Amino acid sequence: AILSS
Repeated sequence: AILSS
């Protein structure tokens, strides 16, 4: 998965 603010 990928998460970015």
